[PDB]
Amino acid sequence: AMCMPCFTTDHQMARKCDDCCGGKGRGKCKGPQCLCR
Repeated sequence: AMCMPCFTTDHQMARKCDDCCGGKGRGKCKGPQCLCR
């Protein structure tokens, strides 16, 4: 499912999740999974 992991230890996890998912607002960190909308 996940584009990539979300690690809380990575303070830029939301930026990285958006990058994975194509840009601003496109990725959500849901616990340990980055999910694209």
